[PDB]
Amino acid sequence: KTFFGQPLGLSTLFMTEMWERFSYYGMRAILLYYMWFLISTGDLHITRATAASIMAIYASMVYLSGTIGGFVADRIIGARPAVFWGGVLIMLGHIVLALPFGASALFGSIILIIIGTGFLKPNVSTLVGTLYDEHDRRRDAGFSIFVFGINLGAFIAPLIVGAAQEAAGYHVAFSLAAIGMFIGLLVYYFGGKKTLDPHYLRPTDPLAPEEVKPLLVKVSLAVAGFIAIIVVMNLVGWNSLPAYINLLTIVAIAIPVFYFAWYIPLFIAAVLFWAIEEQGSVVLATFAAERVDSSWFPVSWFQSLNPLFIMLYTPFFAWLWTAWSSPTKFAVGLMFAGLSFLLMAIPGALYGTSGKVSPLWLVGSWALVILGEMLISPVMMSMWFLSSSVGSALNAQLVTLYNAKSEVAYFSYFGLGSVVLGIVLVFLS
Ligand SMILES: CCCCCCC/C=C\CCCCCC(=O)OC[C@@H](O)CO
Ligand SMILES: CCCCCCC/C=C\CCCCCC(=O)OC[C@@H](O)CO
Ligand SMILES: CCCCCCC/C=C\CCCCCC(=O)OC[C@@H](O)CO
Ligand SMILES: CCCCCCC/C=C\CCCCCC(=O)OC[C@@H](O)CO
Ligand SMILES: CCCCCCC/C=C\CCCCCC(=O)OC[C@H](O)CO
Ligand SMILES: CCCCCCC/C=C\CCCCCC(=O)OC[C@H](O)CO
Ligand SMILES: N[C@@H](Cc1ccccc1)C(=O)O
Repeated sequence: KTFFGQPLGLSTLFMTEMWERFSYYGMRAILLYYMWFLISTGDLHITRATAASIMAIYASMVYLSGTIGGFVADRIIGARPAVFWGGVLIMLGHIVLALPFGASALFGSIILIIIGTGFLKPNVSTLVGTLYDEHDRRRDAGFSIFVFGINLGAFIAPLIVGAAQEAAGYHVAFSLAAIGMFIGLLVYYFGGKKTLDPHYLRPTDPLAPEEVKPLLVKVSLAVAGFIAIIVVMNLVGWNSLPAYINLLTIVAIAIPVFYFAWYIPLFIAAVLFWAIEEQGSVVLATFAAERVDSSWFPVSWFQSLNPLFIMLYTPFFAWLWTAWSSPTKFAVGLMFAGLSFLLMAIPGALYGTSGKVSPLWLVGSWALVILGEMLISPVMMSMWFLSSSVGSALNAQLVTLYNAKSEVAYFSYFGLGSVVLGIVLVFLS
């Protein structure tokens, strides 16, 4: 009695992440459109460029938060309660958007989700490994099934939430995301008791008595330093929303710069790929709503194409690895990400940017970037959240450059630059 050949505990962790990814991507599939709506009603006083910049820096902070989440669970609270309380905060984040608020609830929702995802995301993957004794062949297979559940929830979420939004408005749609996380917590709590090791109800590497004080000093200096900057920024007048976004961008990018100051192309190639891939929920989401002949279905459903192609490619790629150079899998994967943007430059160049084009352009675009991602994933998970975070931090600046007038050039330059650097890697490798 197994779960696809794996310990039964995988089933609990499978579903738990599926429903968290459901709540997360269901929210993101309509959040940008929700901000557009708040702007159009005059409730939210920002530009569409800023709203899209917020989408990118949001994702950046979510993964940056995931970089330290493992530490807090391993040393302080425990992996199991970290997942639970992380899920609680996430559920609360979606509840906030379900309340009859407008722009006033956005910041609170963002913070709750960032902190919550930071506790849950790295620790649920940690718990997956705990199912396996140290040297097991099943381990690789078990994680792969786990990734499938992640993309499963990411697939059905834009379909369900997006349709719900179209029918019953935004607040109801955000509530379904909250319900999704609630389902995950239910399964996780009761399913976890049956299987999961009681060992991870407590931290596995608890702080030694002499470790507490220097840790306290470290976090206090950082918070004080971060507070000092914000204070200084306000005195000089750099206190607009884009000014804060810039600060977060600088912070997110400074961290790896310093980490290395204390693999470089491999990390850069990862950052650039994730930047392109993460723009599917921002730039491609904008393009879908403005340039696509899609009047017979919710435009938010385009967000399902990314996890759809992942689920479609994985059985094929499972062959390739058994059918027959780690840096080269980054070199080519980045070229495919660049080709996906080059493809998007075509309909605007051929038909102009004023009208509407086929949805098949987006399908082809995602088909290429996911093809790139298939090479990326097989090639320190805290660093995995880091390259992802910087890529999104880069997006927070680049994404603002995108509009109907600049569409063709935007896709062309970043499409070409990505391919070139993929070839630059070919020469270096
Ligand atoms: C919210 C929906 C789930 C039902 C929970 C009911 C109990 C209320 C509060 C319990 C909080 C304690 C946290 C439990 C925990 O660390 O999670 C471990 C899980 O694997 C099983 O214990
Ligand atoms: C290890 C991490 C430490 C690195 C932190 C470095 C931060 C130093 C300075 C950041 C403040 C500048 C960002 C704010 C800003 O310029 O806003 C833009 C403003 O011109 C918009 O009108
Ligand atoms: C690997 C080869 C696959 C085929 C791809 C070749 C096509 C790539 C780019 C061609 C774009 C043509 C679209 C029309 C165009 O650019 O004309 C614009 C300009 O002449 C009019 O103002
Ligand atoms: C691994 C798969 C690679 C994907 C290749 C990229 C696909 C190339 C072109 C896709 C869309 C072509 C247009 C189809 C169409 O029906 O045109 C209608 C018209 O409205 C065009 O805008
Ligand atoms: C590298 C990221 C650090 C961020 C963590 C945020 C938490 C800040 C302070 C929490 C530390 C307090 C925990 C101390 C503790 O419970 O252990 C002391 C006992 O001697 C051991 O059980
Ligand atoms: C085999 C995979 C897909 C192949 C993708 C190849 C596409 C490469 C470039 C496409 C777009 C070329 C640029 C067009 C351009 O800048 O013209 C300007 C427009 O006339 C208006 O700005
Ligand atoms: N699509 C990925 C996003 C991600 C990238 C990198 C690290 C962590 C998460 C997921 O849901 O898991």
